[PDB]
Amino acid sequence: HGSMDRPFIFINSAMSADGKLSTKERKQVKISGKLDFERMDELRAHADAIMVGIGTVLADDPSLTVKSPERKAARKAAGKSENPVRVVVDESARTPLNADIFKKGEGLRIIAVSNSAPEEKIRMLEEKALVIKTGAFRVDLTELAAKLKEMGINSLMVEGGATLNWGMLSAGLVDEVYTFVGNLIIGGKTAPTFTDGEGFTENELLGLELSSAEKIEDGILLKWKVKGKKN
Amino acid sequence: MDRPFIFINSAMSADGKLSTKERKQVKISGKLDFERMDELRAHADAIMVGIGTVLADDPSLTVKSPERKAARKAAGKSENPVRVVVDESARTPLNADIFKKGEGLRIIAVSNSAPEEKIRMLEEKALVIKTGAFRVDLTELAAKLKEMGINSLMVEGGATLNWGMLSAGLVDEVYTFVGNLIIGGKTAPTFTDGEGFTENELLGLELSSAEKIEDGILLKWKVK
Repeated sequence: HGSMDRPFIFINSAMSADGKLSTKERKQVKISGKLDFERMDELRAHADAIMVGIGTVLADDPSLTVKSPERKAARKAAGKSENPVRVVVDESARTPLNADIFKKGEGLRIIAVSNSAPEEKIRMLEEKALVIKTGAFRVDLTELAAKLKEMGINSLMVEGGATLNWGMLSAGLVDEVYTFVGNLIIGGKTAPTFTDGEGFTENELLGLELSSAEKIEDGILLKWKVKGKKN
Repeated sequence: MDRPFIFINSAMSADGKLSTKERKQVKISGKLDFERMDELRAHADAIMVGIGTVLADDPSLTVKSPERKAARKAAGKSENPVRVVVDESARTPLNADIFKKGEGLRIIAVSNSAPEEKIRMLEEKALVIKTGAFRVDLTELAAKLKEMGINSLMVEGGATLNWGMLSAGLVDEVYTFVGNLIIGGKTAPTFTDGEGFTENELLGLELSSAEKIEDGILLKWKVK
């Protein structure tokens, strides 16, 4: 609520015991069971916005809607859209026009693109969404986060992918990290992990503090507070 | 045809990395996790590590505590459990710390393709077991270790070996100490690399326990 130039930002992901979001072929798998799904749906309902990378949209085509009719009703009754604002970090404006983000649910859609993105594709996405241009080739996530706060977003749920999570963590933007660790091994050197991208060197490691650990169904939910550069 | 009890033990970051994108070791475990690992090493008959770990970190794989060493010795064991390197092309360095430090049997498991001149050099310092064509045959290796008296085998990592052992169906349990940090990097080694399972071949686990230790948390998983 106070003296930031960005929303409160938290990452929520389900991952395998070896730290994967999906297989080497980037196919989505069952990690969460129902109770973790239920908790995720409650977090979505209390967030002002959900943010996802373009990679996740192309692979999984998620709607990013709140599922429970009652959570939707409650948000509406309190004067909010049924769904929080849905944000795609999409450098080259590749978000498909028939994506499920656009088919399902009421609410504001934002596509954050780079200044290099082809103008013809931006124009097409402007029919269905607000398009924010920032950064040259990589989307400037610090700038994007400023613009979201400025428009009223105070709670921003980052729903993955490996690249986005790296973007947000390496720019210093994340307050907290929630990992539901499921009861499986996925494997694979090229399988997306909870944090990919460039990676930190030994001197720029990001410190965390364990806030809680709670067994849920067949896995365990770990919650971490982000502290900043250890060095 | 038969095998030791096999368990993997590793420290990893919150995002599942063993080290950085440059394969440089970092502080994940604190002292109490170091202590627990040392106790596991002392009760194991053997420790196994991939060649990748030997080249990157050059670990000794010794038991550190003088008292755990003494207790093993008192019970008629070598001070250190048997040290095994899975090393398909016989690249284990001759001045590796596995060979400089401590008493005990060293085994280099190599493939039948490995250059004979290098095998002969390693045979001066260790028992060399040949199996498989290009990849080491881990099922066969595990049979030969059981046969020579090893009933408890600690797998101490490398993203590649861990994949080898898990994808061949050889692992009974998995111990992951999850440290309070983010390492990041698409090319940073994870707790399981290699080929990877497809959506239809995912390896199921059962959570056995979860215990906070210092600033992280130790997860233990039963395989399958």
